Amino acid sequence: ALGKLQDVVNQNAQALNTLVKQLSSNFGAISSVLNDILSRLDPPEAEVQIDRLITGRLQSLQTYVTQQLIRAAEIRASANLAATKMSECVLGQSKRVDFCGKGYHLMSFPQSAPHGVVFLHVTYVPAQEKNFTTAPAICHDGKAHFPREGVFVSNGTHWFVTQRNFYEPQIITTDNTFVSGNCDVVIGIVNNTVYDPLQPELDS
Amino acid sequence: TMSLGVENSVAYSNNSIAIPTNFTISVTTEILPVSMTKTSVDCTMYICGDSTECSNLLLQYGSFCTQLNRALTGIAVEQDKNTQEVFAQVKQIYKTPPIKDFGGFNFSQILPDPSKPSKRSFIEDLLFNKVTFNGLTVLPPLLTDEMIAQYTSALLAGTITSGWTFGAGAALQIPFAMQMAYRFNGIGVTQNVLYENQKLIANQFNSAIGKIQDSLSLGKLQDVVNQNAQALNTLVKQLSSNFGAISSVLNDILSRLDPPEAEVQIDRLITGRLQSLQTYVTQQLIRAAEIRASANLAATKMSECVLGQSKRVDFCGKGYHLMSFPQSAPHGVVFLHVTYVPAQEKNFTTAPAICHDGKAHFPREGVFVSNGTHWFVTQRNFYEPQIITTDNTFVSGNCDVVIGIVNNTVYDP
Amino acid sequence: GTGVLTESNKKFLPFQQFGRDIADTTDAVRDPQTLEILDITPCSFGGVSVITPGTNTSNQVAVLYQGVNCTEVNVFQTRAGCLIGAEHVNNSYECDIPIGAGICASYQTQSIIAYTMSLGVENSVAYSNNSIAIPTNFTISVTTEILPVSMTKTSVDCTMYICGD
Ligand SMILES: *[C@@H]1O[C@H](CO)[C@@H](O[C@@H]2O[C@H](CO)[C@@H](O)[C@H](O)[C@H]2NC(C)=O)[C@H](O)[C@H]1NC(C)=O
Ligand SMILES: *[C@@H]1O[C@H](CO)[C@@H](O[C@@H]2O[C@H](CO)[C@@H](O)[C@H](O)[C@H]2NC(C)=O)[C@H](O)[C@H]1NC(C)=O
Ligand SMILES: *[C@@H]1O[C@H](CO)[C@@H](O[C@@H]2O[C@H](CO)[C@@H](O)[C@H](O)[C@H]2NC(C)=O)[C@H](O)[C@H]1NC(C)=O
Ligand SMILES: *[C@@H]1O[C@H](CO)[C@@H](O[C@@H]2O[C@H](CO)[C@@H](O)[C@H](O)[C@H]2NC(C)=O)[C@H](O)[C@H]1NC(C)=O
Ligand SMILES: *[C@@H]1O[C@H](CO)[C@@H](O[C@@H]2O[C@H](CO)[C@@H](O)[C@H](O)[C@H]2NC(C)=O)[C@H](O)[C@H]1NC(C)=O
Ligand SMILES: *[C@@H]1O[C@H](CO)[C@@H](O)[C@H](O)[C@H]1NC(C)=O
Ligand SMILES: *[C@@H]1O[C@H](CO)[C@@H](O)[C@H](O)[C@H]1NC(C)=O
Ligand SMILES: *[C@@H]1O[C@H](CO)[C@@H](O)[C@H](O)[C@H]1NC(C)=O
Ligand SMILES: *[C@@H]1O[C@H](CO)[C@@H](O)[C@H](O)[C@H]1NC(C)=O
Ligand SMILES: *[C@@H]1O[C@H](CO)[C@@H](O)[C@H](O)[C@H]1NC(C)=O
Ligand SMILES: *[C@@H]1O[C@H](CO)[C@@H](O)[C@H](O)[C@H]1NC(C)=O
Ligand SMILES: *[C@@H]1O[C@H](CO)[C@@H](O)[C@H](O)[C@H]1NC(C)=O
Repeated sequence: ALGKLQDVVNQNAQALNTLVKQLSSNFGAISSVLNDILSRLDPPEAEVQIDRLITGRLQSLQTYVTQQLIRAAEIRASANLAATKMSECVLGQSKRVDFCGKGYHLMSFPQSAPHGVVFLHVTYVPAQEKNFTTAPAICHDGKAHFPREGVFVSNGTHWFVTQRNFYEPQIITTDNTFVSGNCDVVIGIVNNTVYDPLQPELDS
Repeated sequence: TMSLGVENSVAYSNNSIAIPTNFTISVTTEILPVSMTKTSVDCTMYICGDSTECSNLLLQYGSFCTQLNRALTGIAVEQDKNTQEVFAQVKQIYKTPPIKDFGGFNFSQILPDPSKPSKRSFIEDLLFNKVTFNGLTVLPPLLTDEMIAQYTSALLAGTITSGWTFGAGAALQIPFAMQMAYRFNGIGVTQNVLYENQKLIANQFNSAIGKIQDSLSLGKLQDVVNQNAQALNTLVKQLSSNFGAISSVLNDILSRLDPPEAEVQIDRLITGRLQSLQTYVTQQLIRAAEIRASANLAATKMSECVLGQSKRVDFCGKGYHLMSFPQSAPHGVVFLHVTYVPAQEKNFTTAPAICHDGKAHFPREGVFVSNGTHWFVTQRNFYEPQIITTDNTFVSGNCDVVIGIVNNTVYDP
Repeated sequence: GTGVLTESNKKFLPFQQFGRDIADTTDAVRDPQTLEILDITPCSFGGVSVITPGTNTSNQVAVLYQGVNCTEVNVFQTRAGCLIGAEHVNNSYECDIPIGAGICASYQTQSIIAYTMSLGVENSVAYSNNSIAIPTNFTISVTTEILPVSMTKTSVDCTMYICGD
């Protein structure tokens, strides 16, 4: 579960261990211990070997520092991404798909972790589906009616208007649909009746 | 001196608003690198090829060879991961339905062609045709181009038959005309615009696909390929340098000097070649970091541009983004972003509110525009004037407070 | 040199002798005893990769000689290289131990097998111009996303590291 953070810690430890171990390499010198070089050889001779050791160790240090700089750049990119998620995922809700966990994001909770941050993304995922017949619009009195919100469905006998992300059929009314054009334009319009809430009040 | 573009001046005034009366569906092609060549160099063979004495002398320097082999291997594994993140975002390999009655939209150019030896779509074929042994080897990518093609076709089939739903949960079939109605709702243009003009939109989209095909018929990807090839060729060529040694060829030095003497020459060559190798590895690490940023951007676009819809401006094409279609390409991904761009604007006189009986009415959605004699309320991204009524406007406050309120009548249904 | 000596299909011009390659390596040497324009090819080389399931599960392993013909080395040929010790199975599964070129290995019924990864199950969508699937229920799921943020604030006293007092 913690692969990403454990890999970071292991990489840093490996870098340090390699750097320390480099001290023992001869690098072409008679020995990897500086005092042994000083004692065994004369100063004029010892200078060459010590210079070779210094060259080797400086190259090793430079390699370590370059690796550290690159890895720190990668971690900075990760930290910028984490800060962006903290801002757009915890302190708010995000419309960005798959930015804040699979599904339609609801919220997040941050948690600290050694050298990292762990988000718990709470998301809403549709579960069960039913096949319905649908048509873009409904013509009632020669004028097309389109849903204000959600889509039209049919259970095989009657037409209803339901919100897009959750089945909750309701009677089609002039308060749920708006009129635009006539039946002669829309492709796939279907014939039905749109109930008028106002009519019964005036009839009685 | 460069022009910086054409000059323009907007006819701005405190009571003038331009409303678009027509629209164009434009498909733009955005190309992104995703992965690079998986190189691998054996430091021992590159530096001291087949020379036991040279290998022994190199051993002194310690773990330089090991950590170079670790860094290059890390780059290779990261490249495989980049491909995985960018493409393998669909749980289930969908396939397009046998009957392609997508509301008149013709996708045949982007969908796979079964007749080809590799199930790639026409655009993928054009893209593929567009882009073109001493210790160095190339490790083949984990996913062959055929599997990349399968993944892109699955993403595309889901985007066509299920919209964004397959991004959230199980792919929910939905007629393509209604899917575009949803997307038009997303950009703010009421859905009736789509149905009332489905044929025009379909023709515009098909023409856009044809134009993209003609345009393709790839600078960024070729740039990556050329840069990696250049780095490899430089690394290979460095082997010919003397670095102060009598001769670049190690074997000649071996048969030229006694072991004690040849030691100095071999040390000079080893330092030179090791420095060159370190330089190459650092350059590769940095360029691979750049490619990881590019591949992460590509994954983000795939997620928020294909599987969904973007409200982010200019992140997904230039315009009111409608949708996207992925396509593979050698070491990269090409997006066809379908966007809704208004055009054929017209000047109208505007006003922030309208007073009927001392009550100030404001539009629920859309703005008030007059053709000079009458006032109407119209959606902001299209010209659909409608009579001003209590249903289209909500009351608030009174006439005095607002600035620029004009007098009119609000019809009562 | 050490290589495979093979008569060159390319022929040196009568003056041409002892050519080199772009890499500066000896591409071909004209036959000294009897001019034959002999070419040199580096002997096959590659990387050995030990594909092994966790030792706790089993100690059985397979070997991948990368980018070498199986002849040069139960051997299975893959674009990645030659795979020795692994059984080739037509059935596809989810990639477990990636090998390359679409080939993945795993440990299953028990031995090590190599195969082509499936990429996931096939699911055709029942699309049609008047059919829609609208969810009737939902689920609230909590997923974990782990991000590195900082790395150890190391520092090195270069003078003391290089020189031991
Ligand atoms: C929906 O109803 C309308 C009328 O309410 C139908 O329109 C009829 O179409 C036929 C065939 O052209 C004409 O002969 C009739 O005169 C039309 N009716 C009217 C009132 O003009 C339409 O066909 C119906 N569609 C469906 C799918 O049931
Ligand atoms: C909106 O613009 C489109 C094209 O930008 C118009 O469609 C063109 O209409 C002309 C008629 O003036 C035809 O000659 C072209 O063949 C049409 N092109 C296409 C691609 O269909 C459309 O008429 C415009 N609509 C309005 C209301 O102005
Ligand atoms: C979708 O577009 C393709 C090409 O853009 C159409 O295929 C062409 O079909 C015509 C006959 O209808 C042939 O004469 C051409 O040679 C075909 N071209 C290619 C490249 O195959 C296809 O018919 C279109 N389909 C729809 C439904 O519009
Ligand atoms: C502004 O729009 C109104 C609304 O249609 C126009 O008034 C109509 O004009 C047409 C002729 O163009 C007449 O047939 C209608 O009887 C008019 N109806 C009403 C309610 O006035 C008006 O002409 C338009 N003015 C301009 C300058 O475009
Ligand atoms: C809009 O109409 C209102 C009344 O319907 C106008 O208010 C009048 O303002 C004048 C100038 O101060 C007063 O003398 C009147 O008594 C006001 N009318 C009423 C009913 O009190 C207002 O001026 C009109 N505005 C415009 C721009 O035409
Ligand atoms: C809808 O009908 C198709 C017909 O092939 C079927 O496969 C599918 O399972 C149905 N919907 C659901 C939710 O099962
Ligand atoms: C849907 O397509 C079928 C053919 O597959 C056709 O008979 C029917 O009229 C179409 N209906 C609509 C609304 O497009
Ligand atoms: C609006 O008026 C300005 C006045 O300069 C004119 O330039 C512009 O073309 C007009 N708008 C349209 C859509 O014609
Ligand atoms: C707009 O500005 C003009 C002056 O440029 C002024 O006469 C007019 O009253 C202003 N109208 C509104 C609604 O602000
Ligand atoms: C390997 O060698 C065999 C015969 O020795 C040959 O048939 C085959 O094509 C070779 N394959 C490769 C990849 O070199
Ligand atoms: C896979 O099936 C083919 C026939 O399609 C057969 O020739 C081959 O031997 C099978 N694989 C194995 C490992 O037997
Ligand atoms: C919805 O699903 C939950 C479990 O996921 C279940 O307890 C509940 O009864 C379901 N609701 C309906 C109406 O089936």
